[PDB]
Amino acid sequence: QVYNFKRLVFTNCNYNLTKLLSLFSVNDFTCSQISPAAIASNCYSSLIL
Amino acid sequence: PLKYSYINKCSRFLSDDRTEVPQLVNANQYSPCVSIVPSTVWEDGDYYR
Amino acid sequence: YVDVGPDSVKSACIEVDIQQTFFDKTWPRPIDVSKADGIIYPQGRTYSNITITYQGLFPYQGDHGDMYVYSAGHATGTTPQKLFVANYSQDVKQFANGFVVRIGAAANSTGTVIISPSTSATIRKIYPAFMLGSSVGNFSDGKMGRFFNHTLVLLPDGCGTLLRAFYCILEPRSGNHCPAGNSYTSFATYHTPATDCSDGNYNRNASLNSFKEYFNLRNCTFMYTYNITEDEILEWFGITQTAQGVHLFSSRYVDLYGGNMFQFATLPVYDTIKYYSIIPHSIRSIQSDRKAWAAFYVYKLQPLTFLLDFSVDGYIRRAIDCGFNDLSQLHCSYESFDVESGVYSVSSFEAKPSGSVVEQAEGVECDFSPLLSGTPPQVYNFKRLVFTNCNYNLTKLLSLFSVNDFTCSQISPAAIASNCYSSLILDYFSYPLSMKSDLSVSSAGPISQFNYKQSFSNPTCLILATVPHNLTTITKPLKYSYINKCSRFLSDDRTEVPQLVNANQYSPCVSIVPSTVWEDGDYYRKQLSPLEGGGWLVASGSTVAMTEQLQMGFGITVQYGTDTNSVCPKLEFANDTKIASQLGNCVEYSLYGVSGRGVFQNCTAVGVRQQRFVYDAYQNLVGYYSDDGNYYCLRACVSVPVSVIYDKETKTHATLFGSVACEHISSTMSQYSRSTRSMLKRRDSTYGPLQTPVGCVLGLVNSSLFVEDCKLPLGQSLCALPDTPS
Repeated sequence: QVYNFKRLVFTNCNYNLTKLLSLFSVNDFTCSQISPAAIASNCYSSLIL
Repeated sequence: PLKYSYINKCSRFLSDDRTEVPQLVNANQYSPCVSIVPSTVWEDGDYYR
Repeated sequence: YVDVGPDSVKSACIEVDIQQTFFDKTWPRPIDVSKADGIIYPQGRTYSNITITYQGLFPYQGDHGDMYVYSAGHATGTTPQKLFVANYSQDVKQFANGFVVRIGAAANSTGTVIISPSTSATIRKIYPAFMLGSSVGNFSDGKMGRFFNHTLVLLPDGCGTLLRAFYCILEPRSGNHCPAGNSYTSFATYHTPATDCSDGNYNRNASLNSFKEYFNLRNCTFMYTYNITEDEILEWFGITQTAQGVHLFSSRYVDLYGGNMFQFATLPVYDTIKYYSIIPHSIRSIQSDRKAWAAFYVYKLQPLTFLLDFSVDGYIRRAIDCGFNDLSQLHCSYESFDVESGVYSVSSFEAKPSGSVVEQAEGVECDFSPLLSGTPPQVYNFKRLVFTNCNYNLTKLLSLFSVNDFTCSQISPAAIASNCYSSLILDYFSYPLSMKSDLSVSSAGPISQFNYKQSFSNPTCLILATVPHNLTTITKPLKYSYINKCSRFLSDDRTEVPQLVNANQYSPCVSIVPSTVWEDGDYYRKQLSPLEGGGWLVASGSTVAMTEQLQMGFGITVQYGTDTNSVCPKLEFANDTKIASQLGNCVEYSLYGVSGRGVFQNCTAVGVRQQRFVYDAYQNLVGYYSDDGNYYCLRACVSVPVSVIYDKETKTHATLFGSVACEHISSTMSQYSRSTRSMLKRRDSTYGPLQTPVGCVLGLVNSSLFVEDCKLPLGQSLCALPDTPS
């Protein structure tokens, strides 16, 4: 529920987010302060979902 | 989910029974009100204290 | 969940006896910021032999910290006994952006056994245990420190060589001296050297097992473990929390000798910590073998800024807490640990606030005087007064009667008097006390049925009271009366329909019934017009004999505004300090919503009279006409300018308070510009302030010497000689 959120902290690991995109139909994609393409290609100290 | 649910209010009554303190959720934090709200809202407009 | 393993079999716990007075020791340990004490090394970057400014969470320089000491429990002869521990279990603290600790500080030295100082045993490093969480409260026995939902356990196991972290839920045990059991005193854990920490097989589960005896794990989410080796050299350890989770810092992993702290580990737990406590622990050693343990310290982190002296090896060796004192501030302003000599400007004293002063219109007064004269109405004929936008004191109003019934619905009777509402409404009528059983919004009686009703859409009240012998303007009905029937006969002259009284309304039958009922059981009828559908109004009533003092009833209802609550119990400083004026200090004020801080004084008037606010050409408020008819005027407030003398060659200093004069100067400051004055006090704790032609100074010494150039001149003929060379 909107007040019960699950969180995943990601460190030390490799990803390919388009694999995840294939799993769902996306009806809204908006990113603030970063292009969506860049956030997919950027490397980080952490990724949080 | 049995129903999708959300909290549409979160505030604390002042001990003097005349005023009330609103509690907007903090960034990256659970609202304090989660401690009383059930895992789903049983009926629309339900409230808890 | 996490495979923590089976819980302890027995429900019983070793009894815990609080011996906290044995732990009373004075041994504060201030942060020597110039030695980088407690300094956490910056994240992801390093530097050469250059120095920089830096902002982050650090311990305050003058913070002497909190001290904790662990000790052996009771044991006698060659066997263990009940536990003797401090009251550490009750020490719940507000978690506040992390903290750091000092451990092994007194290692490689000697002290006392503490629980049995009558030994003077040597002391060694011992590791502390802690508990963190978002909620705390009372145990079933009313004991302090109970945590709820999920908690974080920081527990060393067996020897210091093993550290385990746990995130679980704790379940109270019902055994003897156990959290749920009613013989529970205080939670504690323990270690038994006789079998624990064996040289060829250290008991890796020792601490945890004694832990399990008091709590059962119930659903665990996290568990981590760390490999540690023993070393009596002092170590630093700290904890912080961010949106990425809890972070763990230590000097041990990287900087054994310099003490710089590095992010040793991190936790997936991001649940906000609100409370922090320390877990008590005791050693089950043989009485003759009890070993004293080194004192342990804790320091709280704060969002401060520092100069950092980095070594070419990248280690922080020295640091400057900018806000500690004026000198430190200058160092930060010059980004250097060696500022050139001279006189320098420093921030002024803020002065200080006083009790507030507020003026606003008073006396509006919610009407309530009609109740005190004439004869009150029969309960079906009750009279109503509506009040909005006005000031009241119902508890004063009710002291005019003796109250024999004070009740309400959906509001406590006390709360309705103190609560503000958009409106206040009062109904009043004569009412004998003999009928009091019939007066409730829920009553089965004829009074609720036909005479008076109150809506359940608003809080309501009912009051029965009687008239004092000193309310001679109040008069009484020949008999008390009420309607005990009200119905309309249907036009077919056989069917009949009862008319229960409408909430907050007169019964329809009041139109036929007389202002009082002349006799018990009197009844009346009225033919109804064809527009009414025909039929007959029918009503009847009953009476109660008049009494020596009038007996009365009242109804009260209120409406709470969403934002329209204009009716309030305002009092004109009743039971209050009379804040309306001061002669005066630097009081914060509000004048009909105009606000600021300043000194008011009873000065002379300038016009235009009664326009209240006098202003400057820059629109600064200048003064005020009070509604007590006196002009007062406002100087706002002033600050004390400050500067300091710095003698770099001797590395000493002295100060100047500007033009303030020593009448307003004191050994410590109540205002104040900075958290300390102690650097001045290093020599000036023994001397009074001195006046000069510029103004009052500290530590300047009147030598009355004549010198051509001091290189520190204060202007005028004033001068400031350096202390003579070594």
